[PDB]
Amino acid sequence: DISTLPRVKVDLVKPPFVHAHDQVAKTGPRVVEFTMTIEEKKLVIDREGTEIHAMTFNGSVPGPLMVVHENDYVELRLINPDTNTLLHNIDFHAATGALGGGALTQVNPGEETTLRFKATKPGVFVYHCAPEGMVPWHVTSGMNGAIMVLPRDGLKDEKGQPLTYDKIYYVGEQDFYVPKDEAGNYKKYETPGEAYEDAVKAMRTLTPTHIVFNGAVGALTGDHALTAAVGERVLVVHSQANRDTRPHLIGGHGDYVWATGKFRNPPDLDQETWLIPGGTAGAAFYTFRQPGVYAYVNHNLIEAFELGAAGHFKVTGEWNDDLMTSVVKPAS
Amino acid sequence: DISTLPRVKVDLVKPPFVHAHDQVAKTGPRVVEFTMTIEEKKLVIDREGTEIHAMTFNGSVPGPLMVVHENDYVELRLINPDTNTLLHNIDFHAATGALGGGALTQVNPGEETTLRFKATKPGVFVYHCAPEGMVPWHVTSGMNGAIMVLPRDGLKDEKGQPLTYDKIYYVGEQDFYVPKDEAGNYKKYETPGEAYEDAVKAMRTLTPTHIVFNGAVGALTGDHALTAAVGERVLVVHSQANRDTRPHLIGGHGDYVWATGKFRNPPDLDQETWLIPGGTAGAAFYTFRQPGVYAYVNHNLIEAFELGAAGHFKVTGEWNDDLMTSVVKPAS
Amino acid sequence: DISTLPRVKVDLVKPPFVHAHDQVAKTGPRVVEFTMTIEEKKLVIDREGTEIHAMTFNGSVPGPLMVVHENDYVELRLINPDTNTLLHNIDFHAATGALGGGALTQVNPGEETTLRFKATKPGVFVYHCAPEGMVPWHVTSGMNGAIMVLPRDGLKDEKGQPLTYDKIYYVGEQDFYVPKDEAGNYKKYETPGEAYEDAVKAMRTLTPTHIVFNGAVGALTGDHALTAAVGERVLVVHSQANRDTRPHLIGGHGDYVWATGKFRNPPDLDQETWLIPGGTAGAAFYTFRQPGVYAYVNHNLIEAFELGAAGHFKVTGEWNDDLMTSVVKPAS
Ligand SMILES: O=N[O-]
Ligand SMILES: O=N[O-]
Ligand SMILES: O=N[O-]
Ligand SMILES: O=N[O-]
Ligand SMILES: O=N[O-]
Ligand SMILES: O=N[O-]
Ligand SMILES: O=N[O-]
Ligand SMILES: O=N[O-]
Ligand SMILES: O=N[O-]
Ligand SMILES: O=N[O-]
Ligand SMILES: O=N[O-]
Ligand SMILES: O=N[O-]
Ligand SMILES: O=N[O-]
Ligand SMILES: O=N[O-]
Ligand SMILES: O=N[O-]
Ligand SMILES: O=N[O-]
Ligand SMILES: O=N[O-]
Ligand SMILES: O=N[O-]
Ligand SMILES: [Cu+2]
Ligand SMILES: [Cu+2]
Ligand SMILES: [Cu+2]
Ligand SMILES: [Cu+2]
Ligand SMILES: [Cu+2]
Ligand SMILES: [Cu+2]
Repeated sequence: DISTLPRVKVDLVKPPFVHAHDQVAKTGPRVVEFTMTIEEKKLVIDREGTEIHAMTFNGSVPGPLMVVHENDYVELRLINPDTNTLLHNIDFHAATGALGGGALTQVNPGEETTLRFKATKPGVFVYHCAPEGMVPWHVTSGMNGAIMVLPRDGLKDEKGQPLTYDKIYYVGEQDFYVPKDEAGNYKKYETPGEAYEDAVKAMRTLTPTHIVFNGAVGALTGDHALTAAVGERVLVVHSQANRDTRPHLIGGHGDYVWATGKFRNPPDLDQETWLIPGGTAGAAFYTFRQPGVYAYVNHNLIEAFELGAAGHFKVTGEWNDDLMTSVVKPAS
Repeated sequence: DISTLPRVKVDLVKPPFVHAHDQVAKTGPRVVEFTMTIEEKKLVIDREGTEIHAMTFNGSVPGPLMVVHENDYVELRLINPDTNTLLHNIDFHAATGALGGGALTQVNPGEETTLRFKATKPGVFVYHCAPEGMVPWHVTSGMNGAIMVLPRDGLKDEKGQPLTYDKIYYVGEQDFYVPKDEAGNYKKYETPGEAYEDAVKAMRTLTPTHIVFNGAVGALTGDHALTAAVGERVLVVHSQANRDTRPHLIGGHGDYVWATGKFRNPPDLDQETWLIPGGTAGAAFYTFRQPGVYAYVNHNLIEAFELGAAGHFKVTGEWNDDLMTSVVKPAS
Repeated sequence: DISTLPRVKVDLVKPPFVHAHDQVAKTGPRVVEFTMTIEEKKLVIDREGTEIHAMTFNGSVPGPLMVVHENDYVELRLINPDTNTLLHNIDFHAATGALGGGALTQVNPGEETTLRFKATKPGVFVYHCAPEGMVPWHVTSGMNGAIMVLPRDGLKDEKGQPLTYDKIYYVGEQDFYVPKDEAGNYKKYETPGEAYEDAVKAMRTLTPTHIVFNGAVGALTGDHALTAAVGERVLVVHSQANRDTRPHLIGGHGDYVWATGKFRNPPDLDQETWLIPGGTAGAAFYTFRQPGVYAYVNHNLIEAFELGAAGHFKVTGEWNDDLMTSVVKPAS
């Protein structure tokens, strides 16, 4: 009887940060309430000033990470304001039935809807927009995110012992297909609808023009680098709603990795690089052992360093010479 | 002594259906006899009427699924009628030696051959044509299928308890590379041999023009949608002989998945999407919990919705509001 | 106290062969000393005489396989002679900190450096060059290899019983992006630096022109085919520093496979084909059961047979008719 369950309202935060939550459930099953507003907006995606008409959940690419526990109910109020121009909906890979909620959430500009589903399977899962006839266009314009459904007793290692993270980040990786004129210059459009047939043609090449973390080349660098300290346990959730990726922490490892993101399976240990298939979210747990700058990349290094799929961690603490040292510094 | 073993003759059926078989072996080891006839035929692959010269086992793309048990012998009579124009053969990834049988099965038009091999490893496996010097051309013209070698005691879950399916379907996914003229229009040819050098050039782009299930855009829709009922346990075998794919059931999950298709390994649990590498068959087990239409796709959504890699399930039964419900239907 | 540990100097050998080592460690932890010299050289990569300016560790593509045990220290002397023109460095995915050693190993022509790191995680791992601003160019010009860190008690199967190999080979798979003029002819350059902007443009297509094993189309064929005997246990280490691959032994299997190469995980059993993600090394163990020629390929068969990613094994011994036999040889 759902009306007897506690309700809790969560305010979402912008990626790569994640809203507050408990790893081990401190209550019984709850109805967890979320609100997202759809925003179509112009986004500058690279250093050259290339602009696209992005389609977003809550103003960001990716959409925010939602966190619940196994056998909670998720109740999402989805708002499509009349300042938008397109029909949108939402499909949760975490959910069972009705195209993951897609069939029940079709909202025209000026409409809203509220969907409830039971989170029956633990793991990280993609969510994305999926309107009839225009699915890849919405998804590859940025309209995707992820949801984490934790086991009620938190994460476990391959021997079933508790794994507790100190920090959690969400990296959403996005393949964009910006249309090009004859010479290879990127085209510009006044509205999302103008771009449609050119977008379809660009998509059919299967060759992205940009592949980015958190919505732009360089978004997770500088003042926006991810941070940690030596000794901290970090969980990095990574999603790709459309195309395969192969994350790698340069200078580190994935100590425990759920590459296809489903926590009832034992983690893979000591990964250098792992494959997250398009349409999947994965999670990797690492304990930092050395300070300094780390690069977190898609390890197709062209996709990383030429197309944009690279971010940074900045890690503070003590250097350990037993793990690595320069014996003879570069010299003639 | 093989002559003392029972022989059983199996008549194959057209994909996505599968010939009758027992999950748990009701006899000792047998010699299982199959016959396939090679057919080169014109195939219309999309809604626009694009035609290719397909190269098929038994008239279909994919070729039919063959089902045996571990330590059966498979005896295949392979016929290449004199109405064909090309040399063909067959390579079974299930088999050991002689290029998977490829070295022993080279048949010119007007010839036949009979190969026997022992099915020593349990799993789903690709089979495909592989003639010297023209391997990818035959395979990417449709000349591939799969064989399932069941354990003698049937399938097991991650804890070694029996898993029994009520229905089984075979989805063969095919990447086609249709040659294009200068402006991007698909070319037509009178015979398979005319297309050869143009086919090689189209293949070398590594960019398929079409990616389809069961031989055509829309083949597993409408009257040809896959069917099931709420509560039924369905095994979906999926093969890709040349290129990676990432299957996803829209509105469902892979409850138990052997993504690389080999049943001595424990299944992965609760998959949203899984990667089947090119040259592999995989299998996913799901119990339907909600009625309605489901889409089964390659979750590179461009490959799905623009290039053709999407089919439907139509599921009958009772709707469960505890799993999902519309709380507030789309409204102003 | 590292100064009290034994030191052992290893001389590396050319791929696909591997330097001598013990599977089960016969000593306590050691400092293992290696020397590599960087060589920029012209390489002919295909039958047509296409030449590139390759960037190599120790004169080969891939660089040599280094073999140590878990909790050894690796001390690498890296030499960049003044006959080279570029700055190089080395990143070990096996190592922890400083971009895998990349931040500490930047050597101009005429310089050398010595790096030490502790091999804390068992597995096969990529190493590659990674200079600031030119990472994918160096890697896709051939500047990558692998290192194997064995458990001190050798390899184990899925039940923890010893697995011992009789022979070990290293297959390095390389994606090249040779720039093309307007008509599609490959361009030639006097020096590595001349090619830079054309190389970047060719890389951004994400479409390799060649994909090769051991540095050239046909390199592992003929007199350079890999060899084994019926009954031998062979470990094949395979690396791809930039792009996914899907190895397959034509006529065989992967009996035990670590597709992402990390030995604390149980192996996958009975694989037909497995996916090694770009930026990863994997390892597959097979016992040969039949004599003859086998082809070892990337099972995107276009990449294999058109772009170059195919090699051969030649296996001697006795034919077993119980596993496979021609019942009726091809006839009218
Ligand atoms: O700014 N609207 O796409
Ligand atoms: O946009 N309706 O709340
Ligand atoms: O789905 N493309 O990796
Ligand atoms: O092809 N996926 O990077
Ligand atoms: O080790 N980074 O490519
Ligand atoms: O899907 N389990 O990582
Ligand atoms: O119809 N023969 O390709
Ligand atoms: O085609 N010979 O039976
Ligand atoms: O092999 N291409 O996914
Ligand atoms: O690249 N395979 O979809
Ligand atoms: O959830 N289907 O893309
Ligand atoms: O290959 N086992 O899914
Ligand atoms: O031969 N030097 O690139
Ligand atoms: O190149 N210095 O030894
Ligand atoms: O990273 N390309 O398979
Ligand atoms: O896309 N990797 O072959
Ligand atoms: O079975 N070789 O493609
Ligand atoms: O990464 N273990 O194969
Ligand atoms: Cu949308
Ligand atoms: Cu989806
Ligand atoms: Cu054929
Ligand atoms: Cu094959
Ligand atoms: Cu270099
Ligand atoms: Cu790397």
